[PDB]
Amino acid sequence: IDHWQVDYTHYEDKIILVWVETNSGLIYAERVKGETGQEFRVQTMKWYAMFAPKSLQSDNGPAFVAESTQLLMKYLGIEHTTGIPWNPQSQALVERTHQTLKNTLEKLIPMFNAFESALAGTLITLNIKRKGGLGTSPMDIFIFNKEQQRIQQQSKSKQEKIRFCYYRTRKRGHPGEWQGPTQVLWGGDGAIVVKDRGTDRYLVIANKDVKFIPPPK
Amino acid sequence: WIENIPLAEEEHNKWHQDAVSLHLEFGIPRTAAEDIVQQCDVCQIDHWQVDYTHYEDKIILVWVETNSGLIYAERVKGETGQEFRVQTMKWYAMFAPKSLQSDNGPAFVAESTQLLMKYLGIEHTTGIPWNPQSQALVERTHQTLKNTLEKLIPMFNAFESALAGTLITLNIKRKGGLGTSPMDIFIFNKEQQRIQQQSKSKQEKIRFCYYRTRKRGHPGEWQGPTQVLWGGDGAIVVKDRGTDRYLVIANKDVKFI
Amino acid sequence: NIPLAEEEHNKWHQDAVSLHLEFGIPRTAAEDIVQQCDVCQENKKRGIDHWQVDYTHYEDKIILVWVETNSGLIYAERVKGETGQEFRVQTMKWYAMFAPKSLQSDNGPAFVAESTQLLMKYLGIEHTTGIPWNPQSQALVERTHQTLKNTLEKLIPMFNAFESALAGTLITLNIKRKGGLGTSPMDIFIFNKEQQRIQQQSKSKQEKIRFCYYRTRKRGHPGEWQGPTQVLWGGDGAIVVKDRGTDRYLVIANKDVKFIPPPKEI
Amino acid sequence: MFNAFESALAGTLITLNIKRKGGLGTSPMDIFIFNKEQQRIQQQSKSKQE
Amino acid sequence: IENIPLAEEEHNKWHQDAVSLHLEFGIPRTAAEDIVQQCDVCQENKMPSTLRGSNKRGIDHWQVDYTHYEDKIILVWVETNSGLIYAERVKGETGQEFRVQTMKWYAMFAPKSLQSDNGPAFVAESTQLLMKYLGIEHTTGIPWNPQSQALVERTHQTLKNTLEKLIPMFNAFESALAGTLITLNIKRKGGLGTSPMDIFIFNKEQQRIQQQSKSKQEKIRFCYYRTRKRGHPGEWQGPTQVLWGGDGAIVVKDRGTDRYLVIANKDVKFIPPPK
Amino acid sequence: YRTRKRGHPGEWQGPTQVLWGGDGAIVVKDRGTDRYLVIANKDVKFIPPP
Amino acid sequence: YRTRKRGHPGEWQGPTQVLWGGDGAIVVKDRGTDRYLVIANKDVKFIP
DNA sequence: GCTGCGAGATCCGCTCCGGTG
DNA sequence: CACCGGAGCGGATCTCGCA
DNA sequence: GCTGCGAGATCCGCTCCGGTG
DNA sequence: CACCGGAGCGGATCTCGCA
Repeated sequence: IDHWQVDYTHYEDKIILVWVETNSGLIYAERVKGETGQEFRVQTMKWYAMFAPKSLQSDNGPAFVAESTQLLMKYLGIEHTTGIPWNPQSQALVERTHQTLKNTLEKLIPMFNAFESALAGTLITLNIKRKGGLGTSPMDIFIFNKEQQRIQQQSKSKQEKIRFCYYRTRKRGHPGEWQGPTQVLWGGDGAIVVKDRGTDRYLVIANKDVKFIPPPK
Repeated sequence: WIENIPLAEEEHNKWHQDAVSLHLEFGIPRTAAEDIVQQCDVCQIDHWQVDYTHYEDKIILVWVETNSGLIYAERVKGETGQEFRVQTMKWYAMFAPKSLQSDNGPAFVAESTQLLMKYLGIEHTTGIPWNPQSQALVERTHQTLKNTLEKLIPMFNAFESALAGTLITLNIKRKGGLGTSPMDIFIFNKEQQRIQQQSKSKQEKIRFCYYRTRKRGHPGEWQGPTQVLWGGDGAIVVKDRGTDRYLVIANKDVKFI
Repeated sequence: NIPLAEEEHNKWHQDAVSLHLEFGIPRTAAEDIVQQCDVCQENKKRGIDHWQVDYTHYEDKIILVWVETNSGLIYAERVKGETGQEFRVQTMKWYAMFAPKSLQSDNGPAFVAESTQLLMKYLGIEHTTGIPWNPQSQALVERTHQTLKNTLEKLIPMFNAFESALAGTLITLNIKRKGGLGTSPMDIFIFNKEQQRIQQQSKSKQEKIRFCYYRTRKRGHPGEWQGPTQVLWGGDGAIVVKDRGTDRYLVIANKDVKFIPPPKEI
Repeated sequence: MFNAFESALAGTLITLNIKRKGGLGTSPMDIFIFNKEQQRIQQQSKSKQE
Repeated sequence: IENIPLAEEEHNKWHQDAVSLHLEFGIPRTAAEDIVQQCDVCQENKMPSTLRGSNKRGIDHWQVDYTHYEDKIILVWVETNSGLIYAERVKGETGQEFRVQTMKWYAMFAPKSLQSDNGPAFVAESTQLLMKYLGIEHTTGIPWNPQSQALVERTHQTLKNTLEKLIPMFNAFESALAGTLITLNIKRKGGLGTSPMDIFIFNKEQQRIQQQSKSKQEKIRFCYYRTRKRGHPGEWQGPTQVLWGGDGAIVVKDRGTDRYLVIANKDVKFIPPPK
Repeated sequence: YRTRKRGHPGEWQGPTQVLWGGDGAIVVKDRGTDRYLVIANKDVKFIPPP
Repeated sequence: YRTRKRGHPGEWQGPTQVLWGGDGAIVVKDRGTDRYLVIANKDVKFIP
């Protein structure tokens, strides 16, 4: 949630700053006069007015790696990662979004006078008009995700009781030594969710490999 | 410290509250407070109970709460059914009770009164009070209210004013233990019940969401829908229907619906 | 958390209630920070609880109407006449079942009454008599009277007693009236009261502080005692205090300090 | 504080939609998200309801 | 208790101690002491009699100071735990000479931390970098407080006395200083008649880290703990390892306090090991 | 080792065998009171067993 | 591989051989100063 | 055939009273 | 009913710095 | 985030050995 | 045979003066 990728693109000699959300696919775009760091900072101010982002991804563009831009965006309070496009997970979505937005601009620039109006209409079509599954638009999905990330859920999680348990790792059917104990993140059927103490990664383990620790009596 | 000692003397003369109560209210030593009390020869869930009483040829309707010990009193001309209906409508409007205890008095056994409580949605119980815990508190409040009315009648012009001040003293300033007045316990109970109401209401959601797995950094196709059972930091827990075991998927790879 | 809240305030300039609700700092501390900050004071004083009194006449019945500014909680009761003693009884019942912090009222005879003001000081709550000037208060109180009149006219026929009808209208306006995320005036009144009380509990219990005079040694000659300041971190043998002149953390041997109780004048 | 008047008005919009709020911290943007959330669930069946 | 305002007025006028006022007007002495605390003149003129302490610390935590004997600069190095000392004369207190002496010192022994006063050689940035270069913590004591280095001051006094007693027996002042080092390192023995050098050697043998590293194979058990107030305990707060098990008590660490703590075996329940 | 006594670190108090060694603190047996206490490493003076 | 400064990750570096493998991290040689460096697995992109 | 002592401040030992199991 | 601090009372104990 | 201690000298408490009634 | 110092052993306690 709130993970975004930034990639510069040119359409009809007009720079379009595209913001893509990896999970819900929600898209925002706007005509950009130039790739300058100050203009990108202004666009990020407007986009932070629009939304409530938590994470951001981009390539090694000079405007993105500018020290002033980094300072301003950490003043906003967001983590930054930059590098050569390497992850197909988000790269395929980014490429599909770029192709679809170019096609929709090509479709909608004749009917609309201003290019800004045309790109706004394309954003409308991609975010609200386009639907998937039971008819859920990317903007609907993003709104629901934003609603689901509010405090009173982790408040209930804090209210809930937690238990202790052992765990072992099986390799080729050979059980390992019992490790832990660690917190049971959430109890299930046949298996539970825990975290490895060494690699600090969420792990699921079968209940047969779980030694539930009795609570105090 | 010393700036509050004569002041505390003064409101003790006004109101005759408890030594430890004024101790915690004003930061004044409890030994001094108990010397003040001894020197003062004047002094020396939403469950409710009612017992009529007589004082100076004036019937006073008294509400006694079981857990917090909160009380409410008001002068009533008589024990008539319609009069008690008026005071009990005011009572229900101005508080938020859940259950009520009452004896077999005619104003309580009255069919129209019982219909009024049922219309307002409160549970009305009529019968002889048998619980020693309830009876001891009831008699303590009765004796204390009569004593405090005897204390406060000379200063106050109005008899209703005397009852109002007595209620102030008994429910606002009179505190015990950690200095939590019965009004404070009542407020705490009300806020807690609101807390449980909202917490359970957000509890019955149990929503559903999509998910996908990661292989060597390559994307996996979206899977689901599956119930949203638990959500941690950076990832949530989802059910793999194929293998009948749970998965942990990062937030960026979970489509909530 | 308090210094970071002060930084957030001097950066963004939100309200004291805000700074409280995010950073968890005491409401009194947040209000003190707001007062100290010149930006919030140059352009725009009511605490958690502030009350306004405007009498109304509905169906030729005098009703004492109480309205609160911030949360908006209200209270009403029919009064036989406009006599100062009757308003004194009604106000003392109001104080019996409420815990006000400050009060504002018009130029009514009861509000101006010398005995009423003496009783108000007897209770020990701030009071102002004059024409209300705050646009927030004016709009809220006018809306409250209009809504109360509508509710009375809407609800009186179904209830036998006029006092019962007033009681039902109070129900509808206090507990049944609800908006936003499920916020009612009485809910938020209970809520702000509970933060207030937990703040006094924390301030009274958790903090154990000492103040001290200090001095500096130059060429072996003890200096003149200055301050006093607050012992920020107490330790065996030496203490850590802030010098007001330099605003710097300093370490002084215990042989050059005198221990003082914090409250001093306060 | 801000370099551009556009940035100033953007910040005012941010703080009025988020930072200024009331009650339990109910800002206008939060309650707009809330009533949109209520509207969408019934709008899903509004296709049949219409 | 009603005469407290008059007692405060008398205190403001005359400013006598709380004991006399308590014995005179029959007021609890706590109230009178609080009156003295909240007053001004007595607060300004009271004296801070405190005991403080010394930084004995652990093994290999030393401090040093210079010596002014016969208009000759001498460096004396003092141990705190065992009690060993060592000394050598140097022409001056320059930073480079101090660095050379410290390097010889660290060649001879294996220290861990060093304490010193505000002397320019000790405070020099190059000396601090060199101390960091050898991975040794250097802390500077508060200025104009010789009681911090009272250990080296006491050793200074003893060494000056021994020089007075031994100087005419040798040709060289350096030889006499070495003889005094022998006197105070091998001959000066008390209690069990064991030399500070022997104490230092035994400390090094115990501090040998191979045994400490290999002791990890011992069985480790977990348990809870609670705090007792007026005989009334609290909840069983937090699972922690049994660091050691003794007769009637164990050793546990509280993550809340981040320090070691002891609980009697009565308030301890043993967690069975995996089986 | 030394205890708090009247105030601050006190005078050295008797010989007693160390029970176990940790990082920054050890455990000793109090002869006077017959209770186990925790003492920081700043106030301990290790001695050979005889 | 990339290094983290005050919690901020740096630009990716390489390609370089994997020197010594551990638990949750890898050891790599710095091409500039010619020294081995330890990098967490989250800051390393394995080249297949 | 002469000569260190006492205000001042915390801590503690303690004893009736208290909560406390 | 036994038990431990709580508060009050009383005594025990520390450095310091005066000439 | 920091910090008075120990050589030296008599006296005494004491425990087996002594004189001692 | 009990009793008290006698002598030896061990510990308790005092000022001082170093920087």
